[PDB]
Amino acid sequence: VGVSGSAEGFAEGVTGGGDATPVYPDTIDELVSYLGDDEARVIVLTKTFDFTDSEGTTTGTGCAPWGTASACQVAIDQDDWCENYEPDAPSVSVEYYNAGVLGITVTSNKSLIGEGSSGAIKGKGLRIVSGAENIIIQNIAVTDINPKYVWGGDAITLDDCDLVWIDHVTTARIGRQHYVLGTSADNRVSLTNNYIDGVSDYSATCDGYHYWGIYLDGDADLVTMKGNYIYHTSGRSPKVQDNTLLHCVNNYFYDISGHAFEIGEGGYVLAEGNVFQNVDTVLETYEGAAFTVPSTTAGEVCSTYLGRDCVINGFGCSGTFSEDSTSFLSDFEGKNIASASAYTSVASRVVANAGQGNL
Repeated sequence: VGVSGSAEGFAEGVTGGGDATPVYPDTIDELVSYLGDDEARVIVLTKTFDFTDSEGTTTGTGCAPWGTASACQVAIDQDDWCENYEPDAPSVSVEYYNAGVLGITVTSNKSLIGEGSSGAIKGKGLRIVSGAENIIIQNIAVTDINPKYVWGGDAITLDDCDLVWIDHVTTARIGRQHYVLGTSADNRVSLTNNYIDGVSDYSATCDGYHYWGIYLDGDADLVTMKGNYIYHTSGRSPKVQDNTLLHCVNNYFYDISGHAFEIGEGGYVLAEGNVFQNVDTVLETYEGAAFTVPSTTAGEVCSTYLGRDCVINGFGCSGTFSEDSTSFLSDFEGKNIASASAYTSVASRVVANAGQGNL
């Protein structure tokens, strides 16, 4: 048992803990120790490690900027957020678990893989920060992190790192972001075959659709998103900006009541071979640059930089998405480009291979 397959895209070459002898944590204490260790580790999760109440509960005053209905989620007044973002929002009492607020620190040369459909962390997410590099997280589930509270916790956090490969991971019922990319450079990252479950009891849109999906706000990021299953979200799917070059290929965006893409200044996106099914608005904000392969002929321009043609996207009951900025394509020269299949096989392939347990 060990890491199955290999990273495709920008993070091609990750080895994680390498061939170090696998360790099997019995307690949450052991898991935390191994992840923040100094040695190259290959940690195998054979069960659910529940952190929910491991750090107690905090009672305080937050705010409800999205309504006071029970289907809506509220915000913990972190960093005076309510005061300088929603000064008009009604104050509300909040009670949340401390464990979710901050994730488990992951250090360099680590390989965290789950076994079958058993490996899972509940109530606390992961946090790859402080320059950690060469990390592989595969076949695990990170769920239930203060669902009702924005600022109650993020599932996967990458802030100042390099060579990170997250594959076959399932995230669900998270208070805020499922994936947050730094603020500092995260460099080479490959998100593949992940299942983002947006079905939640509390949502910022008060309708059961998770709004805080993926947030790419890295300072110098090269992110590859392939074979991912983005499901039931209402926004930030994904939100790209800062200085991020996103290669969005062969992903399945399904049932998005709201919007998917939010491209800001400094965000560059190459969307090819994706399938958008029941996505009301595919592109909301567009201040950066994107090439969505408007047609097959248009896909031929990729040849010079990617070494091959780009593949068109498929649309079913979805809004349009057609942008053709090619100026940034030169940035792909000398990088590891993930291959692309036709969109006709994406839907079927993703739902069968995306997420934990489908490895």
